[PDB]
Amino acid sequence: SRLLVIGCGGVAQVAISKICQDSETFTEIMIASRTKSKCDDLKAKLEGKTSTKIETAALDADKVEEVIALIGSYKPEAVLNVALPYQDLTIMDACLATGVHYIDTANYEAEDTEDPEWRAIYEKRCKELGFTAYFDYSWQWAYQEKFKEAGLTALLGSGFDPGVTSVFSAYALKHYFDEIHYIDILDCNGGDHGYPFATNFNPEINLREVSAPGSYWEDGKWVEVEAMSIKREYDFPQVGQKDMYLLHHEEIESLAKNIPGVKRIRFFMTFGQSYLTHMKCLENVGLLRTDTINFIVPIQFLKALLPDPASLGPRTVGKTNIGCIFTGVKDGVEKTIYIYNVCDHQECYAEVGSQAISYTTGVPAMIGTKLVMNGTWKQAGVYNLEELDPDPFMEALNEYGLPWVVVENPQMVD
Amino acid sequence: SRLLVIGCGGVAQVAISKICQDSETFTEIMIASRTKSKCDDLKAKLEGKTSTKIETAALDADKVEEVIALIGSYKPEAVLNVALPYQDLTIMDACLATGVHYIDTANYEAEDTEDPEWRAIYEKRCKELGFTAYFDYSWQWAYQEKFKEAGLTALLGSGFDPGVTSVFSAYALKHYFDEIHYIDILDCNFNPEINLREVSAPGSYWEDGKWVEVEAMSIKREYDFPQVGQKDMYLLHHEEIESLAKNIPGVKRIRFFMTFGQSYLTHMKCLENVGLLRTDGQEIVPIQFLKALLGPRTVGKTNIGCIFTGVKDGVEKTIYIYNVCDHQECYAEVGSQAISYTTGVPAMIGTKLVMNGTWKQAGVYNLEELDPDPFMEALNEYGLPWVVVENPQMVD
Ligand SMILES: NC(=O)C1=CN([C@@H]2O[C@H](COP(=O)(O)OP(=O)(O)OC[C@H]3O[C@@H](n4cnc5c(N)ncnc54)[C@H](OP(=O)(O)O)[C@@H]3O)[C@@H](O)[C@H]2O)C=CC1
Ligand SMILES: NC(=O)C1=CN([C@@H]2O[C@H](COP(=O)(O)OP(=O)(O)OC[C@H]3O[C@@H](n4cnc5c(N)ncnc54)[C@H](OP(=O)(O)O)[C@@H]3O)[C@@H](O)[C@H]2O)C=CC1
Repeated sequence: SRLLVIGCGGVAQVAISKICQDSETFTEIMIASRTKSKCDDLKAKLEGKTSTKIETAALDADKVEEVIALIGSYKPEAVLNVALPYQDLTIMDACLATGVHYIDTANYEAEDTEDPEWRAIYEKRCKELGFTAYFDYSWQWAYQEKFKEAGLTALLGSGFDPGVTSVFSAYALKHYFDEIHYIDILDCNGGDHGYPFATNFNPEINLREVSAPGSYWEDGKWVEVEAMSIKREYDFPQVGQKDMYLLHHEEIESLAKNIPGVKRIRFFMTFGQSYLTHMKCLENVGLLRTDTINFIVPIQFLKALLPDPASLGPRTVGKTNIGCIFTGVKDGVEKTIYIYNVCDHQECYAEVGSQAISYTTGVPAMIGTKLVMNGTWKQAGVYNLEELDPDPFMEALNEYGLPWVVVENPQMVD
Repeated sequence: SRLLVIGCGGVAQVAISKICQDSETFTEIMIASRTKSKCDDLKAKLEGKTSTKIETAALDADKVEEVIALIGSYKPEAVLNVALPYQDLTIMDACLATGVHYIDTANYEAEDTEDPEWRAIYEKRCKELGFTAYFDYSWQWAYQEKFKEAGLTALLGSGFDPGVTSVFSAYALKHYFDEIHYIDILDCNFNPEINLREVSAPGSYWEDGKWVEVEAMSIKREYDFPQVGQKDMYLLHHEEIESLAKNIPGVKRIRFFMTFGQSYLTHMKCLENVGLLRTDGQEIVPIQFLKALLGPRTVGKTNIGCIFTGVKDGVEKTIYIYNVCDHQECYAEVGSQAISYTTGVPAMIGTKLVMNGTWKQAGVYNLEELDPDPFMEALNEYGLPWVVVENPQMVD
């Protein structure tokens, strides 16, 4: 009934709104983030439409002392981290210090990738496991023992992917298969903002997607490849044929560990050709580069010229479809299942005033938070969603805005 | 034997390089431009490989007295203008004042196209002639009588196009035809404002004593370029159409086409989409932020030439004269782009021919008015060998 939410961007705004819709679970919330004015505007926008009591504060979640002081002052039962993944460990340390629960949506990656202690563990991992993405669960899983000892719950990656995709996996394994062997996670965004080119997020993340090496997991080994070197096509329910490429994703790591006997796990994402050409163009004229220069570094000078940051929410027309195709065995017989959710952009902006990218992450975040606090998912330790009972989550998904679909004998990627 | 060179960008870098390779004609040269640092780096980079004595200076060729004081001080026999077209009139004035010769590569375009008295001249022209390009020869042709009286030579547009494309025309008229009727000029392949107006300015050509202006890039064609292949072409307006229509007797139609790769046309369309070509911290204009951004990675070839259709001994005849230059043999020789190379060499030849006596004629001239022969032998000699095709393939 008393919750502290850290961060106040797109995801947070959806998660906070859905939270105020279930005011009987959440009687009081505190919205703290780097720029307090964002917290205040959201409070303004929400106050009067909910019975939930909303307080706000400025907070630099990169400083644990500042985070601890806050928990100490507001006294919450849990902390929902909807800030950046850079703050994961700091917020987790404070939760342990003050004995409150932790929920987030993205795993940890250092903000400064030149930090000596971070490189040493990172480089060692690049040599041992085989994949070189800057983020992974190693740092957060390491809290397993201290959290279990403090009787604290740490629910990790509770958005859509990661998050729901793991809930889909657990659900599939509990009701449809005896053993899952192949998991292909397909993320499709078929929305049209109306502009020739525009970015939904921090424009440097877009650069990370198309340029970072892509990787997957196959029979106990990570497999890394040249960025965007694996292409495919799929006819997405309610959207259509879309070109999709294999990228690396957080959940592949937890899934490979938690789904017994699993043989291969891949994650693909859609990329329209105009978008792809628009961005090898921008990176060719070096407009995405970070090399500071004078006299302003460019990538964010571009951020200035591009369309309003978040004012694509009212403009965007289209749909997203994120799901998973499972191949496994039930009663000694091969079986394929596809579970997905189709989210419509304009329904998202009409309801909470955001795009579907924020919506599909925000809603699962609140549900993950609800189940932890209401007791359903309160277990000491650090957890990824596939390790918990999927049932109450799948119900909350139907109840709170993200109904799902299950298809037996679907169309395969290959 | 003594020359003042104004400007020190790409073209100038090539030109001076070529100039120093012929030190028996050019004993000492002076390299002066806005930023003296480049003049010095170029000077260090060359001297020791040449016996030509090299001096350098800072000069804002926009102020006429500063130019005159430099000419009076350095006492050169001629001035090669390889700065921007904005400095043409300023430099020609100094040349006339001090009695020295003049050579440039592009004709005049005012730097501030909003300046009142310029526009009055400009618009009057737009109404009479029919073409609206900001640049034209009228300004410089006006100097004809004064230069002739001072016994001075002003050679206009001595690059590839204009320039060599005009030498090709004079050559074709002298050796291959009795009369040229159709001239089609074909140019095949770091300033986005030049590229931007290149793809957006109205296109125009000349036909039967009249100019015809059309929608920008509304006219497309394709041609299989010798040594390069099939490429896409669009009709653009170009300087030499004006001089040729005046100087090629009986010519009936003159057109200019330029190639535009699909890869380039989209890059251009992408940049215009994210608003990087716009013109408007809250004190910046986009297109100039873009210039701040940008040798061996570049691979390819250029092919610039002209297709003439005419009459010789009462029979229609077609001729194709062109030059093929490859980017790296020129970057391996003088360290530059093929665009600067194909303009740099013509810039020197005209200068050499003007002051060694070959082309010294009092007055203002475009290249088609002079004997093309010494210029082409020179083109073969200094790096830009040409080709002649009888019965080549047409356009249309
Ligand atoms: N499938 C999934 O599950 C996905 C999950 N996500 C996750 O959700 C988060 C995205 O939120 P997103 O909508 O892009 O959020 P935004 O980038 O708009 O989030 C902005 C909020 O983070 C706050 N913040 C950042 N740094 C700090 C700090 N040091 N201290 C306190 N607050 C801070 C910001 O402060 P300020 O307002 O001043 O900038 C801001 O309010 C991501 O970290 C990402 O990992 C994203 C995509 C997919
Ligand atoms: N085929 C052809 O016939 C072609 C012709 N051209 C011609 O070549 C010239 C192009 O030179 P380009 O290679 O593009 O040159 P650049 O754009 O690199 O020329 C730069 C030089 O111009 C000098 N400059 C500019 N303004 C002044 C001034 N007011 N006073 C003194 N110096 C000045 C610059 O000084 P600084 O470096 O300090 O700015 C610099 O050295 C043009 O005039 C154009 O007409 C262009 C393309 C091909």
